[PDB]
Amino acid sequence: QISVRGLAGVENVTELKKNFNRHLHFTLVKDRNVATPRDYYFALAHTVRDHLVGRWIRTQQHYYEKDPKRIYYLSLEFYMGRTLQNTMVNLALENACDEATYQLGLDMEELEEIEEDAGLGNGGLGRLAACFLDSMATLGLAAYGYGIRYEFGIFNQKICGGWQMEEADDWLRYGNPWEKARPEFTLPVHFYGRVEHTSQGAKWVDTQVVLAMPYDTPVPGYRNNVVNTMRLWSAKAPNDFNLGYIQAVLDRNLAENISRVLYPNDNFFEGKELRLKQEYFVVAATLQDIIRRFKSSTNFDAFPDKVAIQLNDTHPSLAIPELMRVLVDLERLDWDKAWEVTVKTCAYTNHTVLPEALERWPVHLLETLLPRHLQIIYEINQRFLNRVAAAFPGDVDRLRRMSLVEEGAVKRINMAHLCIAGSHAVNGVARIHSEILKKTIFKDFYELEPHKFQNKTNGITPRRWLVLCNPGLAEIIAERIGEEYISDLDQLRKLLSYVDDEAFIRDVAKVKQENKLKFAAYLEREYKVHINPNSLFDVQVKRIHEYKRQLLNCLHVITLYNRIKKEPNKFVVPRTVMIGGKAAPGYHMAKMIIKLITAIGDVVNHDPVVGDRLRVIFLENYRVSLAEKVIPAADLSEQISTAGTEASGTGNMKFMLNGALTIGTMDGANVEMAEEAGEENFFIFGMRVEDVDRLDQRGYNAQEYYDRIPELRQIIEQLSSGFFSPKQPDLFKDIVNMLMHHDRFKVFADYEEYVKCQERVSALYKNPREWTRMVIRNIATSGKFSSDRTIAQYAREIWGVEPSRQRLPA
Amino acid sequence: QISVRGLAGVENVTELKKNFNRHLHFTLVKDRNVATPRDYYFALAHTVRDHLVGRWIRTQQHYYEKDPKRIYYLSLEFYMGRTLQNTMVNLALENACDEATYQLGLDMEELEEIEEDAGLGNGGLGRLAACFLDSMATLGLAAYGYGIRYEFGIFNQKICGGWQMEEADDWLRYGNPWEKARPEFTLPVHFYGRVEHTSQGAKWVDTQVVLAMPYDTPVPGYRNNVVNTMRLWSAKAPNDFNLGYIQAVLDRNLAENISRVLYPNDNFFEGKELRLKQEYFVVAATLQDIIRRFKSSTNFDAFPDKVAIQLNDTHPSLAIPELMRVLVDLERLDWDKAWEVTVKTCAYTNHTVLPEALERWPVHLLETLLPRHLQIIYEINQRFLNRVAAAFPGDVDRLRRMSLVEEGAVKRINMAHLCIAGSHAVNGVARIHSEILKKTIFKDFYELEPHKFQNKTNGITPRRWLVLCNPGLAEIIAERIGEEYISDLDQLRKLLSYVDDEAFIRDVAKVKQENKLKFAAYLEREYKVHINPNSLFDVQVKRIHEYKRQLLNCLHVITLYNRIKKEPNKFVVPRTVMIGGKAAPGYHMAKMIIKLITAIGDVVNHDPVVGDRLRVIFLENYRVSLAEKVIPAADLSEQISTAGTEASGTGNMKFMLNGALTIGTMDGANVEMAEEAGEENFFIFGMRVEDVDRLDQRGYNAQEYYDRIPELRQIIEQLSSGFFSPKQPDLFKDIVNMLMHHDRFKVFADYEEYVKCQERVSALYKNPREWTRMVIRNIATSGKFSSDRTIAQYAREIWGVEPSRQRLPA
Ligand SMILES: COc1cc(Cl)c(O)c([C@@H]2O[C@H](CO)[C@@H](O)[C@H](O)[C@H]2O)c1
Ligand SMILES: COc1cc(Cl)c(O)c([C@@H]2O[C@H](CO)[C@@H](O)[C@H](O)[C@H]2O)c1
Repeated sequence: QISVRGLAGVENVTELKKNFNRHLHFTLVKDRNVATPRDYYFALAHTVRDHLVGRWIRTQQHYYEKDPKRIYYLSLEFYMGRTLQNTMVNLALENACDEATYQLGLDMEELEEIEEDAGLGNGGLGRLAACFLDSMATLGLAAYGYGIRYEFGIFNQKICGGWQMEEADDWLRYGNPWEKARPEFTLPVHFYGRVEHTSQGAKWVDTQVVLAMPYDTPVPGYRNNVVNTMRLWSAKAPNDFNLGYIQAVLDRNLAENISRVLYPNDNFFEGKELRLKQEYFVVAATLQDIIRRFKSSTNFDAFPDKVAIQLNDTHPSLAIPELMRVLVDLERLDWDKAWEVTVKTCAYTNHTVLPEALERWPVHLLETLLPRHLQIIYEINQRFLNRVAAAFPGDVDRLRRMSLVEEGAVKRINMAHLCIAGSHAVNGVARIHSEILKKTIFKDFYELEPHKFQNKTNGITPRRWLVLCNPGLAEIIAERIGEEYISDLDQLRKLLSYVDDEAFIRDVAKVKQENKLKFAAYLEREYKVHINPNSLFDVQVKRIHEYKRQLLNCLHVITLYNRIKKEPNKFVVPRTVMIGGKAAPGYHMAKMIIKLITAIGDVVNHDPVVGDRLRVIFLENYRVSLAEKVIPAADLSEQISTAGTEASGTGNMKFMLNGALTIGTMDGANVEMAEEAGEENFFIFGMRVEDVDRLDQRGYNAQEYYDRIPELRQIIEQLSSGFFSPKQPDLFKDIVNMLMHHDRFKVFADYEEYVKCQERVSALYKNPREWTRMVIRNIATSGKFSSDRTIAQYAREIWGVEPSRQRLPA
Repeated sequence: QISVRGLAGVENVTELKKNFNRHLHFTLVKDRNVATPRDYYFALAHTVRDHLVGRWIRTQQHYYEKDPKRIYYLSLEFYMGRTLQNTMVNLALENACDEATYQLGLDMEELEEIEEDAGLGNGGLGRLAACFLDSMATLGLAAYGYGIRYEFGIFNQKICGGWQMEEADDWLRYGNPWEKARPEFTLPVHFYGRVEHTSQGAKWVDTQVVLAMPYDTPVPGYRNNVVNTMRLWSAKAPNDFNLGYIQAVLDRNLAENISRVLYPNDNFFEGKELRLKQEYFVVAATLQDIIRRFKSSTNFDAFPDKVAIQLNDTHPSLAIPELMRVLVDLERLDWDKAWEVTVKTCAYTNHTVLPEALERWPVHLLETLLPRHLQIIYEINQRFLNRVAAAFPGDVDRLRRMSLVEEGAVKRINMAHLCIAGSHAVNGVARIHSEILKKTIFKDFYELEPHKFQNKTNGITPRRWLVLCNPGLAEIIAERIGEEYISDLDQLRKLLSYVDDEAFIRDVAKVKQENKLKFAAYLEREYKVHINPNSLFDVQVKRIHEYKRQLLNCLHVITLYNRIKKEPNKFVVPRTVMIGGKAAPGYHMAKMIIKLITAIGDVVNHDPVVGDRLRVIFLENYRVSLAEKVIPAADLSEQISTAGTEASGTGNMKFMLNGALTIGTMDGANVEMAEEAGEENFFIFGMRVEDVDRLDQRGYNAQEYYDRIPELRQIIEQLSSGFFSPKQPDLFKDIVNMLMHHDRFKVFADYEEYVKCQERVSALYKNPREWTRMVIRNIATSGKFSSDRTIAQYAREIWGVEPSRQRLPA
């Protein structure tokens, strides 16, 4: 049908059809008479998977023969979403499969909806790892993603009575056609035990052993015939485990629990033993695999020349003392040489400045679980602090501030400090964030080793986040400027010469309208909710968090409702306000915010006076596959975190690429987005980081705002009195109390500017031609935010490898 | 190479080779450079599996269109062993695959050894179910095996310091290429809860739900293109299960533990709740599946015409009250009609008379776990006892004897009584056993309903137990009488006309010698043990049990050793005494017997005076795949249970078919074996059932035998004094005490006759020509013991269906 989806040649379509029928028969053991849509999905998935394997085998053979420097991306999260369409896109198979399935009497889009998301992440950090894998393969890097194969990913969110309910994400129930179990490459991982000191060094003995079994998933590059590997470890008990008889077999579950479930916290540290085990499990198995592959090419001098390890936040920070452990205890290298190798090998990416999100592990936990690692950490600390003392003599407070060991009621290890000490590069994820790191939490470290600190602004892959989810837009762009932009997103700048092109303006607006119609139909079919497709689609989708200020959005929504009720017969630009995202199960305030949103909808959506001028919808079970649907349909992107709190954001970039305008604070990547597009083409409001600091020094008093803004007072009175909860008048008392007395994120402080900025949004939307021209100016300048750019910077500035756009032979 | 292994045509070999290479590439994602022997096994398994699927789909389509009466074989055990060679045999693919693999530069026998046993059984009962599935498919019956997919089958036995050690049988670690998961046919199973009585009947409410997920394994008939199904259920927690968050996900293990592990007890009842859950789980899921298939053909009058349910012992006895529950509570049939349907549908096979092996479930367990089933059982009992009272008025003791409810300190349900009451047929597994049932434990029931009681003598499949494991013998037989005997074993009678044929005599003896050489080489390669291949191979392989009297064998072994030590320079027929089998982990005496056997070997095998005239070897990890190796190599089969204790035995039949002579008591199927071959061609010794009864009435005094037999006294003194355990002189005190004071199985009573009979064995072995002629007379009369005969009898006399040897179109 459309150009960017590739060729549907007679030869290919015929071959795809027969292999589909072969898989249906031999693989699924079904015939067309008993086959269900799910069977048809799996037949297609297996058929598409077949096209990967040849390229997969020859890619890994190529790396063996050429022996390039290998990049190991260590992450506790890989938020992959669905794989079928992505594989078709990257292999140029989409139109051929569409044709083949059509001729078999099947609708491919219907089959695509059957695939479960691989929801092995919480939000931005997990999704970044996924975009990164895509970009590294597209840039021809010898890269491996290493993580955990969670049996249960991020929970499925149900909304019941307006409340979030969690259910297990049993994503493997029907099987995963993409993965290949590699039980032959199973590795032992050690826990507990004790340290013995011998004549010939330290020994870690009397340990409990858990097996790490790898599962490999192919990661195709965009039409370059490169297929890299994501290797995810699964925990297995050894066969002599606890070996009355029956209970001993049943107790195998204890060991295998390590890989059972993803901790469902976004940007929040939960110091539980099981989480620590997960973190060591991935690190220990990965490092053995790395060293094995390195030896199969004695001389560890060349280790950093052949290996780079990227730590996705501090979650895999134990890689540092584990590498030291292996090099010192097992390979018998002296400390100094081992340390040199470790530092040159490891690099660390920080994703947050929120105190509650930073990993600080109780010493007593590490003492029991990983006794040798604690000793190594202590030794690292001593030697590091000796360097600090030499550089800043007599500065005793600096010594306590920089220590990896934090003193107090419970002694803790600051994992970020460990990461900085043991890495040759430390980066933030957006320019403002990286600057904040150097000025605040890592200031001391920056002063000691300024060369270590870098910025690498985040990005998103234009394959998934444009071509896949928005083929209509990708096509109208390709009609003008060709297909090259898909792997060179900077080329979208060429679209600036079309900002006054009446044909292009109409087409851009047409694509949006179609996307909005498709999504409006999705909502009625799957959730029985009615929306006006001509309204402004005002969307905030992201994890529920106080810092992300879904509450500020709520206040605006209520303001709009109150203004309508005050002047019913006055014209207002119609809006559909969509808010979605999951709350961590233990995060009470976030769960309350979800209830507030649904409660507002319950009043707003049923008020006859409002009509269809205002609708408030909570988007249930927000996840990668839902993002791919809602983002192309959005007109307005809400990126309204308190300045200085959102390290980057990546959802913001997805909306920009897909033709939404952005209302946002100057926070994270928003700053660079506005810079690229021009501030005139962005809806910027609110305090800057400097203004937040000024308010903190003075003392934030929320009552002041309540006293001076009558519209804000009305809302708070409504919340308190039970306007949005008539049967439970005090339901939102916790929310009001927080807003009035202990709001860390200054919701009230940005309220006035937010509401005024929103008025300017509605004004522009009244002029469809000028709205669309601003949209074009956004899409045209979104190039910087391709993860291809991000990965190229990591490659050149951290990993010391050169990206390659060259095809491998097919 | 050999005729019975089928044709290796150019067309087939070429196609097999390319499909092997296809699977290696696409399925395993390997090339020849990195592939291991295990990879080669899986490529072959997948290639052979491909040949099943077409036949599998069309068989099940055939049953849908023809709608025959369906046979449901319910068992908690299916002791399947390896599947690859069996599939090749039944599909006539063996020579073709042998050729194809040879041309690829691979040895197929080497690849065959890589497959894990499906060890989902303990011994004879589990292996009978497996032989039965093979025969039902070969006889064209619409049969389904239903069981549990245990994650861990029978434990792997290691011998350490002469002691049995258990390790988990992680048979699914590398995957199972034979099974097809069918998550779409998942069914709910209910536990706990309570019974509510409404206006419209009883309701079982507030239950805990466990999901039953089926896995289907194909069961090919012998060259008839029939492929039946073994459906095994796996336990899955529902997604809202226990839905802090993390613990709730981790607690899913509780529900999934149902299908985790096989209870490793042979012929012994362990009344644990988890076992009861397993028994209900299989029954509940199976019955829903049965009824669903029956409806998809309202009128349950025709249910028994379209459905037969065979209960493999009392393990699935809950099928009876479960069927009643469904028919009465859910389908709203009146009691009497539902009962009529149930009785006509169900039939029960008993496999034991040992009191400790009979299932008697505490009422309090059933009360909590299955409250509605207990009520139904009580109602069944009341109505049954009313019939007894009417038939035998005033016989109050009969009423208490026949009750399904046993009174005492703990009230129990006698599951055998439940089975008899609710089945139209009750059978034992050998003529003597079935007679014992009518005369002893089920006497009262036989008097009330004589028509119910039948015999069905056990059998073994001649495919696995001759063609597969002994191709050399199958071939020399086929050379004389053709190939028809493989599915018509009675044809082996034709071999009686070859008993004086000098060529045949030489060939029979040659095949045995080759089998013995192959097994002697297996022992050195895998276990580093040295044996004399010219010695008499004296073997007892079966589960370790007091009733099977491995101890009597031990006494004979020590007798031989003592006699050699007394007269060293006297000639004795050299023997290799092989004993193997697993002890249930909680069975102390059985574990002690294993230690005794190894202890005897430790002395005997290292005494220079003995030389290679006597060797005692404990065969480690006895299992189906090992049986296939040792049985063809045996000269003498030890079948020496106390008369009246071994219901049938099936190992006995395997040895007979494979050219071993039998030393045995007149117990179980031994009686019919001796009857078929002629008592002159069997080594029968010891008490008959009647002699055991006489000794019981008089009182068994072991001291009497000790006092009157000096050779026996010497052995007991040796055991007591620490001759076989110098470092722990009192090690075998428990064994001696049992033998002397509380031996339920009268080991001493059969000692003299056993030793004398063994002398006659050695005498015959000295004359190789007459040994072999007796062997021929055994093989020639083994026809009755084909499971094809057994299944044909079940079909005609119980299930009311006619067997068919007709091919389905290929
Ligand atoms: C430990 O710090 C974390 C943890 C998690 Cl799970 C996470 O999603 C992020 C997010 O990581 C994303 C990727 O860098 C950023 O865009 C967001 O600003 C940031 O909040 C940061
Ligand atoms: C509950 O009674 C049982 C239980 C188990 Cl696990 C078993 O293997 C047997 C054996 O079942 C075999 C098959 O009928 C017979 O040949 C043997 O004589 C018998 O001991 C009987």
